[PDB]
Amino acid sequence: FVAGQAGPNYPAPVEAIKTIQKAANFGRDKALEVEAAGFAKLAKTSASNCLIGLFLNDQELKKKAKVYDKIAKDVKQAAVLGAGIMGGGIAYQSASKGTPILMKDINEHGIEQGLAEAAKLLVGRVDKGRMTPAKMAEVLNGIRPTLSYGDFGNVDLVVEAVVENPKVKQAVLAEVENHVREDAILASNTSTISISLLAKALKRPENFVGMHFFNPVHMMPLVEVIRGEKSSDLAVAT
Amino acid sequence: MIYEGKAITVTALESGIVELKFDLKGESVNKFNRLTLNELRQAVDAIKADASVKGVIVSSGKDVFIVGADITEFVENFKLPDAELIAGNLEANKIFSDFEDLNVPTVAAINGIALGGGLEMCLAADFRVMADSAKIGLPEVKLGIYPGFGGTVRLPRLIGVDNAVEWIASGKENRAEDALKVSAVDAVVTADKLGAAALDLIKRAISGELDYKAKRQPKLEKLKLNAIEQMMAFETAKGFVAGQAGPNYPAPVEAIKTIQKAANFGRDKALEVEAAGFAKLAKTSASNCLIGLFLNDQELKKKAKVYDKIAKDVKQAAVLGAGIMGGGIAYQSASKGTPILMKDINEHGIEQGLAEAAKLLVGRVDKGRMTPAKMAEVLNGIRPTLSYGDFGNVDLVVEAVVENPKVKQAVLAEVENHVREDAILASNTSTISISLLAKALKRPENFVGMHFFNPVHMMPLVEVIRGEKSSDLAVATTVAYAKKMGKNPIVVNDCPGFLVNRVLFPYFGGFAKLVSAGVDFVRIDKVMEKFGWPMGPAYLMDVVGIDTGHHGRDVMAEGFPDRMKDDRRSAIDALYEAKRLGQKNGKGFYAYKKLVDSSVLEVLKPIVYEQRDVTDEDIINWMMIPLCLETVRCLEDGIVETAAEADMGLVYGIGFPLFRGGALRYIDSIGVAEFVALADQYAELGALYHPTAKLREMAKNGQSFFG
Ligand SMILES: CC(=O)SCCNC(=O)CCNC(=O)[C@H](O)C(C)(C)COP(=O)(O)OP(=O)(O)OC[C@H]1O[C@@H](n2cnc3c(N)ncnc32)[C@H](O)[C@@H]1OP(=O)(O)O
Ligand SMILES: NC(=O)c1ccc[n+]([C@@H]2O[C@H](COP(=O)([O-])OP(=O)(O)OC[C@H]3O[C@@H](n4cnc5c(N)ncnc54)[C@H](O)[C@@H]3O)[C@@H](O)[C@H]2O)c1
Ligand SMILES: NC(=O)c1ccc[n+]([C@@H]2O[C@H](COP(=O)([O-])OP(=O)(O)OC[C@H]3O[C@@H](n4cnc5c(N)ncnc54)[C@H](O)[C@@H]3O)[C@@H](O)[C@H]2O)c1
Ligand SMILES: [Zn+2]
Repeated sequence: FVAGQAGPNYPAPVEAIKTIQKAANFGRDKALEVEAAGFAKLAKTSASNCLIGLFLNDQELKKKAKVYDKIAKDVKQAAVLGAGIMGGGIAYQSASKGTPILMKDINEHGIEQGLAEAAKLLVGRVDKGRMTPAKMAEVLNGIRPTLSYGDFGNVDLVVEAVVENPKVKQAVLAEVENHVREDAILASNTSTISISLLAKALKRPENFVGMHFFNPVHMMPLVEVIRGEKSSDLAVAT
Repeated sequence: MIYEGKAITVTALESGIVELKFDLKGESVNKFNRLTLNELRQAVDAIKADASVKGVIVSSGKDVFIVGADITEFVENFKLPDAELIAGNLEANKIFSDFEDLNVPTVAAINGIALGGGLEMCLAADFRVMADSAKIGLPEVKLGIYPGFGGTVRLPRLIGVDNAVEWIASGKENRAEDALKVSAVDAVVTADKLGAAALDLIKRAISGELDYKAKRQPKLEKLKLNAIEQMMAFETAKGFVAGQAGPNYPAPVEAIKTIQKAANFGRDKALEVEAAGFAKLAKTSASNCLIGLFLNDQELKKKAKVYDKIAKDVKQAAVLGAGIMGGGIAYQSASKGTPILMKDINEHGIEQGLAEAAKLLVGRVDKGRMTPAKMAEVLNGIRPTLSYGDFGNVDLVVEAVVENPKVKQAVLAEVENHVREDAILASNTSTISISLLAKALKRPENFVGMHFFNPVHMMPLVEVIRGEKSSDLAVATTVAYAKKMGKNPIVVNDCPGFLVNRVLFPYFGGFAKLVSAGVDFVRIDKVMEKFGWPMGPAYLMDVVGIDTGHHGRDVMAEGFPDRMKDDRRSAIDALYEAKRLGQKNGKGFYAYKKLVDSSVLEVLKPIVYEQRDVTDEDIINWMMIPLCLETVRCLEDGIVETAAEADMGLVYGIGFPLFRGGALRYIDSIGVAEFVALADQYAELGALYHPTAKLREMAKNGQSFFG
């Protein structure tokens, strides 16, 4: 079982079993020997000191994280532009993690797509006992559809997920900037367009940064925070 | 063809099999009227006489199999003398019984709905194949009667005693799935392969494969249950049903006694026990009273189609203010497939709405009654907001702001500048005049009233208050939208208290005078509950909350001084001033969950003027007389168009006892004339008990409301 799921590249799991399989008729002491026997071997393997390397990296990431939170302004009200594929995802994630978010779009059909995926996921969870119907309520209620900018009055950060079009994004971002606080951060989930380029269309580029998510937004652990040429340390920390 | 009627055609098929199809020419359904029966009689005689027939199939050429007969004919039949009615049903049953005795395998091809007689017809045949979408049930008890065409005879011998009682006492429609699980139907198929399944089964029955003679036998002999098991199964059925149906509804229980008696008889004798009670019930005051409710419904639907002619459907609704009423209207709208915006001023408000929306939806799925996915559609339908950016395409806006003339007049006036000029604006107000709030708008033609009752997800009524400037369209759209929210709307011209509330206060006044006359209120409602009301007058005062009843009073006073204004302090003032707000405050007439505490006797002491003794019947009159009279006034003044409307306005909103038909039909029951007289005996109580001039008149011309 283990081997068929862990993979040939990870010895630890399987070796743990062999260690137990071996000292299956021994007392404490003898059993301990079989333990250190393999423990010593593993500690030297290329897999071990490599994974241990991942953790050592994590430590740096968290070390460099505390420095960010020093000036990072927490987000109590987020907003995403454009539902559907990326929209429903960012919206889902945001709400699923206790952060209300507006799902703005142009046509009702768009928002329908977003609200659709939001369901499937939340549904599938509770459908698997992994989630509580009540919790699912908190999530769905967190997501708030819209086609206007009336409620953007107190949005702290806006993640633009419009179509991959320099012309279009430059207009959207420029428009939204006139419906939020002047200290509100604006993000761009763009993947092929230069953030530093999209930032010249705005009036307050200091607050414009890039927030790149990977499809599907609810499966990929990375989120590239693209720091534009004018992106302030705070605009990024947030 | 073997036979060709106007409702039944016996066409011959292969292998000597024959198909008897119900296709009533000219109508849209199938029902057992005089013709239908008389023809089936002939149809059978044709088959029975045709020595070539080897198999019979019973089909339907309509969307439904066979539904119930026109409620009209019912009224007629139950008017006939007992000996005639029974003699009429005996002949009708023989038609079926004969078809049941055919020396040929018979199969009922249930394609669609089969209610009452429609189902009773199938129960006659040997086997039965039903479509997966079809439904079958015995909705007799809803008319104050029970299966009359051998229903209470065959069903118990087919699906079992416990199930037969569970099916009849409830009159619920049963789906295909559960229909086969209890063996009411032998096989289930799809609409397209139904005809095939039937034809196939028959052949097997004819071939001797299936012992059709042995399958029929069961419903020709006594029940299978033991002697102990009968008593066990029956005495419990009686105890259960009665403990839930109530003493006022005989049908349910009588259905059981009918089965309990013919528990050792064959078909014929069992049929007798059936008609025996059926004849009695048809004559009870409950029957022709419930049947009256249905007759009223018919009018409501006839006046409904006229509304839909010009009513603009609502694809995008909007409610102002979340919380209690907000979360409800929002819940309902979305729960019935109609998106709605939940606008408010502060995030906390919307937090309230979204909260209740959960509890409900949650509780539903939490008991398998709802699908998590379904709950998703609902929640996503509700869309919170604090601005008017998305109101650009809202068709109807229901304002549920605070009960404040000043406030509503500002809100409504504001919203009107954020919606289409052909968008209807409603007001869930309860104490403020719609015609008054309409003067604040710029397009009052589109402003109407849409009154919901708390809780918005439990009350079936929705008063559509037509302001003085409300256009027929502005109203038609409202009604349609109310009907689509699974509610039963009733148009009521603007007036203090509208219909329901306006009629409920006099009822409360009669309650005030009783208590102020040294009458134990605990004894009062214990009588009104015995009468038919869900909750007694006292207990109700707690439910609504004295704090509310006090306000509601002052409003009606200014509305109708000539009779709704009292100079003495009622038991209300006592409880109100004593700060006993009711069930919501834990203390009111009762203590809260429903308990009696002597600490109240003291508070009401100052109100008890005379220690006037009174009988149980008088009590009922001190209450019902005012209510009925006021119900009439609302009709006379034109507050409500028809009698059926003003009567249903209670059955739905006030919870008027069903077996009594309604406030108005209660008069027609006692006697318009005898009512006036009875009302005069209490004339000394107040202008509230003074019959109207128009009443005394029709009371003399032998006229009657529904008569
Ligand atoms: C004072 C103020 O300011 S106002 C505050 C108002 N609050 C209140 O009045 C208190 C709340 N009241 C209640 O909760 C009451 O119990 C109410 C309102 C729910 C009572 O309503 P009901 O009488 O249940 O309405 P109901 O659904 O029975 O209507 C009759 C329907 O039931 C059907 N029916 C009758 N008997 C049966 C039966 N045995 N089985 C199934 N259906 C039946 C009828 O055929 C009819 O259907 P139809 O209209 O299609 O023909
Ligand atoms: N290939 C992928 O799936 C993928 C992977 C990574 C990143 N991305 C990024 O996702 C973004 C594209 O998102 P998508 O997958 O939903 O594209 P899409 O074409 O599937 O959907 C576009 C959505 O944006 C809405 N929209 C368009 N113009 C708008 C406007 N002015 N205001 C508001 N809403 C508007 C549309 O109505 C629609 O709902 C791009 O930035 C792209 O780089 C996509
Ligand atoms: N007693 C009852 O429970 C009852 C019974 C029947 C009908 N009603 C009717 O219901 C209405 C009252 O509703 P309620 O019970 O929710 O009152 P409530 O006091 O419980 O709640 C008021 C809600 O309205 C919101 N609100 C206030 N001003 C607003 C504005 N300008 N715009 C948007 N939202 C605003 C508040 O934020 C809050 O969410 C009245 O018209 C009343 O006649 C009440
Ligand atoms: Zn007072």
